Amino acid sequence: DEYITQLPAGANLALMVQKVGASAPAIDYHSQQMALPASTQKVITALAALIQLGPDFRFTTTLETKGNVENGVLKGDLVARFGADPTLKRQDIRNMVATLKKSGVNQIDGNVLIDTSIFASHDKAPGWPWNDMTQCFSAPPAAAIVDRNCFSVSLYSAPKPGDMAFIRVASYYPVTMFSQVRTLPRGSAEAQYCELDVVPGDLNRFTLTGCLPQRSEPLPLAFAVQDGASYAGAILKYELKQAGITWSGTLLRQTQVNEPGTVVASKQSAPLHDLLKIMLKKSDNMIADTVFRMIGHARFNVPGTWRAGSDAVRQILRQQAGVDIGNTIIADGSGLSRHNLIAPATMMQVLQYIAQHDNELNFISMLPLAGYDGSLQYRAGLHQAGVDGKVSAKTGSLQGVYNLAGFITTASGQRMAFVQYLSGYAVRIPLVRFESRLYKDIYQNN
Ligand SMILES: *C(=O)[C@@H](NC(=O)/C(=C\CC)c1csc(N)n1)[C@@H]1NC(C(=O)OCOC(=O)C(C)(C)C)=C(COC(N)=O)CS1
Repeated sequence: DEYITQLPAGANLALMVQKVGASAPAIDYHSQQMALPASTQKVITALAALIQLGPDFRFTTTLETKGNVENGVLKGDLVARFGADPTLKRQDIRNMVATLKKSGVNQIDGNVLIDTSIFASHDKAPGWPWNDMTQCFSAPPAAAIVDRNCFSVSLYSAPKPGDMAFIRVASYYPVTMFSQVRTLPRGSAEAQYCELDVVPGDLNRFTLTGCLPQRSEPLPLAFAVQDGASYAGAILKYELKQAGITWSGTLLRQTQVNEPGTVVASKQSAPLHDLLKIMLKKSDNMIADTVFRMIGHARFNVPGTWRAGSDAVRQILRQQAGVDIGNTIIADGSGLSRHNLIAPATMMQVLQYIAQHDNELNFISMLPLAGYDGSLQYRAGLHQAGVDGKVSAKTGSLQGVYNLAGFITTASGQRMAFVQYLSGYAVRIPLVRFESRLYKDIYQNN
């Protein structure tokens, strides 16, 4: 009430603070008003994941044979069955292929199948901004992921202005780069409104367009792979050839559910509890979103889709956590989607459940701890409020958005849950002053 005055009038605050297990809140300010959660969405994802999949779930990738092996020759298909493992690396594919060879397969009399049947429909959630789709933080969290589905490129201006700027990319990235970038003389009138753009095409083609001012060093750029299956296929095909394995057929995608072949090689991710800790400490969208469609797959035994994920999380929260989210909209796991819409009061029910079951979930220890390595290592409001070491909370940050959801231990040692949904802060002083006062008050007055 007094605090709100610290913020620009352009800003929208919805805030709830409640003692763990209490029937009534200590602070309740527009707590039923629905807001964009951004990355605080990951709290709900983590909880739904632990309940549905459990802390010991591991993502799985396999090479399977369908057919008889005669004289080093597979009579049939090689199936590379991807499982949305966010942490799969090129070297892992190389290792599985080394294992395939070692098992006695030198030749495939058949097709190489890139099986993505674990998932179906689009690899991008509803409500994701189109313009972010080429950025690594928003890379499609496909069934087929290798080195996070992100690659990097160097863009060099041409020595003579008007000449085409040129692109260097490492041999080990199966992408196709084209440049239509005009190098501008220093001081060109064109430089103010001529954009430098990336335009993705089919089969992991990328075209760079527009203008680049003459510059002395290359411009480093990182892009998201748009077609994870094709990318993973191309890497597998490279690794097969290097290991001297030949095949007569072609690389085909397999999207339809099917019975597994004989598993000849496999890679499993770290256990889910480990991945959810990375996810919560780093706000890792890819772990959040692979987990999210995995939940739907697991709950309903269908290829995982965004809709299946949303229905499953809603159900898990209602039936296992006794939280009816009502009119909340859950669109993804990471909070990237602009369709995600939730009130502090609803997220409070989620936090209350977590605090009440924390000896079981080992959840709170996974959230960023204020003043320690993580997203809250130094958040000036919290530091100045004197609450380093006292707040465990998930951030949700965007231009003009400063969300915080989690727990604080007060001066008297009571634990309080809080949801701070604060947006349109297009107007780092008013925010600091608000949070310094607010968290200082909660800590010392409870
Ligand atoms: C959580 O909010 C995540 N990002 C988003 O949700 C975004 C939009 C959702 C509506 C978003 C749009 S554009 C963009 N880059 N993200 C993840 N959160 C963060 C992060 O912590 O926020 C950045 O600000 C901070 O670093 C502090 C919170 C001040 C510490 C991640 C870091 O950003 C990356 N790209 O450097 C991962 S994305």
